[PDB]
Amino acid sequence: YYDPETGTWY
Repeated sequence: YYDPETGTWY
Protein backbone atom coordinates (compact mmCIF):
# COMPACT_ATOMS: atom_id res chain seq x y z
CA TYR A 1 0.00 0.00 0.00
CA TYR A 2 1.25 3.58 -0.37
CA ASP A 3 1.22 5.72 2.77
CA PRO A 4 -0.91 8.87 2.43
CA GLU A 5 1.56 11.07 4.33
CA THR A 6 4.91 9.82 3.07
CA GLY A 7 4.03 8.30 -0.34
CA THR A 8 6.15 5.26 0.37
CA TRP A 9 5.18 1.60 -0.03
CA TYR A 10 4.52 -0.42 3.12
